[PDB]
Amino acid sequence: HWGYGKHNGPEHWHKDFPIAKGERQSPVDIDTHTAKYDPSLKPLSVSYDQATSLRILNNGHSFQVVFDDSQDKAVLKGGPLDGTYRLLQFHFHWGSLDGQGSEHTVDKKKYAAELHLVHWNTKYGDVGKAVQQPDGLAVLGIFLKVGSAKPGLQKVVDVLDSIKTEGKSADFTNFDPRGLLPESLDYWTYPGSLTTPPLAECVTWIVLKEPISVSSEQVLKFRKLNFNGEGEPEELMVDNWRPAQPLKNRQIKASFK
Ligand SMILES: [N]S(=O)(=O)[C][C][C][C+2]1234B567B89%10B%11%12%13B85%14B%1158B%12%11%15B%139%12B%1061B%12%112[C+]5%153B%14874
Ligand SMILES: [Zn+2]
Repeated sequence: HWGYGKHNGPEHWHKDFPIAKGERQSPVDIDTHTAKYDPSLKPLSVSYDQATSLRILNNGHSFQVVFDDSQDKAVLKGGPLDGTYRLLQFHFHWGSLDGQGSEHTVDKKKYAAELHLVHWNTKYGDVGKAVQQPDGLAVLGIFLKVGSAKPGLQKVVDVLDSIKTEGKSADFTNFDPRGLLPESLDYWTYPGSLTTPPLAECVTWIVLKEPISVSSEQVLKFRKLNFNGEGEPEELMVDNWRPAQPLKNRQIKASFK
């Protein structure tokens, strides 16, 4: 039932998923002046050399690129994390225009889009078990601004015409997610949740300070995706972002001064 529209969007989700009003919901606004530099935080370790992408999929909340998570091939460690987190998939959230689309905001600034690389804690064995734990998932969030093209995104862009409508997938092997990362691994971190149903409070968020630049042509191709299935009335897949939620009793920590 849930989506991003007037009658099924974020303001409705709490009816099916009451944790939507919980104590550690995501996304949030990152107030840069309030976030505290924490010298005890470690550099983030992103080890994607052996990543094995499998498929690209439209699921009617985004498109995702899925990875083989049956071994420690593409793992996130260090930073605020204890233990090892396997990359399952990445996906994006984006807007109808360049002034909105991100889920996290920075001093209330919205970016054109936000990339999420979703990882789960190997100590829970599978992602379904991991979502039931407060330290089950680590999501690496990366902001997208519009300017110069991101060459490492183009392979993704070019297959989106083949997964237009909900239910469509394609082979998407040999994709290297290192090509989506900014130079700096400077980050903010806080305890939060999935930003889609089931909104489980299972995520350590790691949001990079440095955005990547993508071209207008690249983001335009995101906006040609459809929320609907083939044969149903066409609804452009745009504005698939949850707004910032109350910070409540949480501290956002910065890895950098
Ligand atoms: N925007 S987000 O918080 O990264 C949630 C992405 C969708 C998920 B949630 B957890 B399991 B549940 B299933 B898998 B895992 B995360 B990916 C899909 B959905
Ligand atoms: Zn997401």
